[PDB]
Amino acid sequence: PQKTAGMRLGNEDFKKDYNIQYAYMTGSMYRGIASEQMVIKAAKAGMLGFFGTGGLSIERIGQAIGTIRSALRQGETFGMNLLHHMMSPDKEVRMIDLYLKNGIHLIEASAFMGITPALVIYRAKGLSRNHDGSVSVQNKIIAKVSRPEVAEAFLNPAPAHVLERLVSDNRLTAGEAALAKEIPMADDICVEADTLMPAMIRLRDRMMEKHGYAKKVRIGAAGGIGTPEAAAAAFLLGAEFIGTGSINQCTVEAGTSDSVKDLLQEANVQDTSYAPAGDMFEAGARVQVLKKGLFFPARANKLFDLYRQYNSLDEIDEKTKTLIEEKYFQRSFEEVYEQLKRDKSPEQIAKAEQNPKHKMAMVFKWYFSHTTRLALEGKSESKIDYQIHCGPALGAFNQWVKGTPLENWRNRHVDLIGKQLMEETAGLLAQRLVSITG
Amino acid sequence: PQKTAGMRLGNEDFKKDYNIQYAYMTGSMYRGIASEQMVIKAAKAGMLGFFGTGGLSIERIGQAIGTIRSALRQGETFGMNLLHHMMSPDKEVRMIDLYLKNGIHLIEASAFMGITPALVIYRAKGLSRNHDGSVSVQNKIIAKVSRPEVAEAFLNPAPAHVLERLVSDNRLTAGEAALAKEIPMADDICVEATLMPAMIRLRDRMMEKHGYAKKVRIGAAGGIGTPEAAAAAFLLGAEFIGTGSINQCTVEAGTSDSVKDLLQEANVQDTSYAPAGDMFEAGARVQVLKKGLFFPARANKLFDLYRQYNSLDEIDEKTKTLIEEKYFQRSFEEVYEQLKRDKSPEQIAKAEQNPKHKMAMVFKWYFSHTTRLALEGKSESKIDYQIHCGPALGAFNQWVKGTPLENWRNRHVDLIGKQLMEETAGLLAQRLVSITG
Ligand SMILES: Cc1cc2nc3c(=O)[nH]c(=O)nc-3n(C[C@H](O)[C@H](O)[C@H](O)COP(=O)(O)O)c2cc1C
Ligand SMILES: Cc1cc2nc3c(=O)[nH]c(=O)nc-3n(C[C@H](O)[C@H](O)[C@H](O)COP(=O)(O)O)c2cc1C
Repeated sequence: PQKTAGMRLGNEDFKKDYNIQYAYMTGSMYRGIASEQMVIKAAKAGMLGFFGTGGLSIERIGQAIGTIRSALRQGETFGMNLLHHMMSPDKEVRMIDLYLKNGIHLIEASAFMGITPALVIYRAKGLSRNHDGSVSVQNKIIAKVSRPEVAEAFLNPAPAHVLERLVSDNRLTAGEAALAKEIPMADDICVEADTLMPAMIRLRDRMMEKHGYAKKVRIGAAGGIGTPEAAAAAFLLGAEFIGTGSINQCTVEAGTSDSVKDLLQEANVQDTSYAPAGDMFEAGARVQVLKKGLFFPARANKLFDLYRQYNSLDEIDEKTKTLIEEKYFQRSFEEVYEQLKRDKSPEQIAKAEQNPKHKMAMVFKWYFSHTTRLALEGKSESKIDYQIHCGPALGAFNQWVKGTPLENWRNRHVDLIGKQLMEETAGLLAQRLVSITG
Repeated sequence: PQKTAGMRLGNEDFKKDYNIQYAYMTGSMYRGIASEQMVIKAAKAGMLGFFGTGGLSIERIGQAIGTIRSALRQGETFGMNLLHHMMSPDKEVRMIDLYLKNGIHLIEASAFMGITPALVIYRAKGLSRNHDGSVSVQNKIIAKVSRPEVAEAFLNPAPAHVLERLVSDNRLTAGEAALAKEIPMADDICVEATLMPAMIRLRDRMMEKHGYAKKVRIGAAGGIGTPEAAAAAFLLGAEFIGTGSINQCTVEAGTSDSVKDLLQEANVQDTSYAPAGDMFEAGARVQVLKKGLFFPARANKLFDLYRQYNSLDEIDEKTKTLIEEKYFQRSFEEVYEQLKRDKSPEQIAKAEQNPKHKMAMVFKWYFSHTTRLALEGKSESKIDYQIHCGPALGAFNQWVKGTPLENWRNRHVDLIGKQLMEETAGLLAQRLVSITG
C-alpha cells in the first residue's frame, strides 16, 4: 500500500494495533517537554507519541488531553505517561481516573517496580468478552522497564489479590476481574537500555507459552538510539519496535527553552555524564545529563556527597556552606527551608523538623527543582546551572546530521527526524544484507 | 567461491593485505598469555594472532619470535604487541629495534596517547618507492585505541618534527622520511569499547584530507564473545573484529589450569573494574574476574590509600596491619627491600627522595605478585589471583553451555574463532532477511 522500507520494519501487529505506520515511539519527557505540540505532530505522521505528565498537576494534564484530542480528529492514536513515584501513590490513582474519564486508551508505564492497584484498575476497566471468544481490551499499556523481574510482572496477568480487593470495593465488576486473568498487564514491553534484549525475548516467549495469551506481547528497545546504525543494531538484536528520547528534546516541538536547545544542538557523544535524580536523591539513583559547559552535574554530585557523609545541615563546614549558599543556591539554607515551608505539606515539614537527615535532603532537593525550572524558563543568562537530561544518543545524532539542513534544531521536527531515522535505518539494514550475501 | 560465509565478513583488503581468510584477530595478552602456541594456531588457521610481549624481557620476546617463525613455514602472517608505558620509554625502542632486526612486519600498538619516535622509526624504516610511484610499506601497524584524538593521530602521517629530528640523528634517511609523509601511521584502527559509527566518519574525513592510496579500515574489539555481539559489531560498520577474553580460556593460552577453571565458570556479571599495575598512579582501570576473589577489592583499596595519604607512614596502624598480614603476607619493609633487589637503582633513588612514589612502588608489588600467582598453577589459595577478564567470556560460556566446547580443555583458539565467525555470518544473514523481508 505504498509503504516505505522504514514502515516495513518491526512487528506488524504492533503497527496494526496502534494504527501507526512505523514501529516507532517517542518516549515521554517530564513537565511537558514531551509537549502537546510534539505528540500531535507525531500522531499526525503515523507514529506513537507520549505526553510527558511527569511533575504536572492533574488539572494541567487534563488540559493537555483536551488540546491533543481537539487537534487529533481522525482517530489518531496517542499516549500519556504514567510515571510511578514511591511517595505519591494517590497521584497515580487520580491520573488513572482522569485517563478513564477522558478516553485515554494508551499509556507508557515507567519506573514501576511492580504492579499497582491503579494499573490493574486501568487495565481491567471496560474489559468485555467478544462473541468470537476474544477479550475486548479498551486500555492499552506499553511498559518501559530495565529489569527482568519487572518485565515478568507485566507479562503476567493482574495479580489475583489486587483484583479480588478491587471487586470487593466495587472498583471492578467480577466479569472485568475474570477477563483480566487471561490477558497480560502490558501489551508491549519497551526495554530501556541506557545484550539485555535476547534475555527479555526469551523471557517473553516463555511467558507466552506459560499463559497461552491470544496476542503476542512485543518487545521493543529504547536507550542509546540516535542514529541509523544504533537503530539497526536494536532491530538485529530482536527489537520489534524502538523508542527514542534524547534526540526529540532537541526539536522545534519540544517543551523546553530555546537556550536549552542551543546547548543540546552542540552536544557531542562525550558531553554527557551521570548525576543524581531529585525524586530519587537519597537512594542514590542516577540519571544522564548534559555535562559540557555546565556546573550542575558536579554541583548535584557534591550535594549527594555531603548528604552521604554528614547527618545534618549544621555539620557542614562554613567554607563549603558559603560555597553552596552563594554559588549553588544564590540563597541561604534558612531562606530555602522557609520557601519549602510555603510549598510542601505540613506533614513533610514536621518530618524534617524531627529528622535532621531528611531536612538536609529536602533542602538539597530544592537545587534540583530550581535548576530544572531555570532550564525550562528561557530567562537566566547564566546557563551554568541548567539541569538538562540527555544521553549520548543526541551527540551521535548531531554528528550524523552535521553539515545538513537538519543541523539547526530550528529545522528539526520530531516527526521528520523520526521518519528519516527509520528510512535510513531500513536502507542501512538492506545494504548490509547486500554486502554479506553478495 | 569456496570461501565460507564467515570468510566473506568484513573488509576484503584487510584480509588480502595480511594474507588471512577471516577479518578476525586475537588481541595481545600480556606476559605471554597470548602464547607462541596460540599465535601459531591462529596463523595456521588463517586469522590474525598477536603475541603478548607485555612485561617480558627482550631476550624472552626474541625467543618467542624464533619459536613462532620455526613453526610457521608457509609464510603465515603473525604480529607482536607493542604496549606503550610512559615510564619505560627505552623498552619500547629496544622492542622496535628487535622487531626491525628480526622478521617482524606487524605490530599491535596499544595504550599510546600519541605518536612516538619509536613508532615513527618502525613505520618509516622499510619504506620504498614502487615503480608505479606508490609507497611500498614493509612494516604494518594495527593501532588499538579508545580515543578519537589518538585515532586521528594514527590516521595522520608521521609528525614532521619527529621525522626531521630522526633524520638529523641518522635514524632515518631523507628518502624514508619523505615517503613517510604520504602514508598514515596505522594501516588499521581497532576501536576498543556508539563510538563505532563516529570513528568511521572520522576515518572517511581523513581519507579525503590526505588522499591516501590505501584505505585505513576501522575494526572493533571489546565485549565480543558471541555471534550476536559480533553480528552487531559488523552491522555497526566494523570492518574487522578482535577478541580477547574468550581466548584466555583456551588450551593454547599461556596461563595456569586453575585460572582457566575459574574462567570456565564465569558469567556476564562476574567481572568488575580494578586498577592496572603499569598505570596505577594515573588511575587507569581494567576489567578483572571478581566472583570468588579478593584481588579486586584489595587492589581498589590500595589505590584509595595512594589517592589519600602522601606516604606509607601516614597509614593508620590498623589498615597497615591488614595490608601487611592479609594482602601482602609480608611487611612494608620486607617488600621495599625485595624491591631494592629487583628494580633499577634509578627507580629506588626516586623512591628514596619521594615518599609518594615510594608508596605506589610498594603497592605495585601486590599487582606483580598477584599476576605471578595467577600465571603459576601453584597457590591453593586462589583468592588473590589477578585475572583480567570482561563479560564477553561470560557470554561465550552461556553460548557453549551444554556443548562439547563447555570444557576449556576442548576450546582451541583457532576453532572457537572459526565457529564464532561462521555462526556470526549465518546469524546476520538469517536475521537481516527476517527483518527486511
Ligand atoms: C529530558 C528527558 C526527560 C525524560 N522524562 C521521562 C519521563 O518523565 N518519564 C519516562 O518514563 N521517561 C522519561 N525520559 C526517557 C525517555 O522517554 C526515553 O525512554 C529515553 O530518553 C530513551 O533514551 P535515549 O535518550 O538514549 O534515546 C526522559 C528522557 C529525557 C531525555
Ligand atoms: C588477560 C588479558 C590480557 C590482556 N593483555 C593485553 C596487553 O598486554 N596489551 C594490550 O594491548 N591488550 C591486552 N588485552 C586486551 C585484549 O588484547 C583485547 O583487546 C580485549 O581483551 C578485547 O576485549 P574483550 O575481552 O571484551 O574481547 C588483554 C586482555 C585480557 C583479557
